[PDB]
Amino acid sequence: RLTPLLSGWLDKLSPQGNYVFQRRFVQFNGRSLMYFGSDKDPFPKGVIPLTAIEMTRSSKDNKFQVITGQRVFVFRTESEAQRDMWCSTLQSCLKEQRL
Repeated sequence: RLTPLLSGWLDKLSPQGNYVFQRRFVQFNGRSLMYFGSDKDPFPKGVIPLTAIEMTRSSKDNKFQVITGQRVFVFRTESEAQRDMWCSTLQSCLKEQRL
């Protein structure tokens, strides 16, 4: 039962703002990816359950993409190694779910 904990401030692409990056507090506990407007907020602005994620992949310029059946969620980190850590953690959880 993979239960990592990653949390930190990431930039998240907002399509509702005509595709501009907005600061979010993000947390992945192995069951779901939650993003909050602030780490002080009780409730997240959005939640992606692991069961909804079909793929997570890296992209240019320190981005990773969480891809579901109908949607993509694009996050940007401060460094490449940080992006790798989020992407490979998500990939590992998805590999466990898949197997």
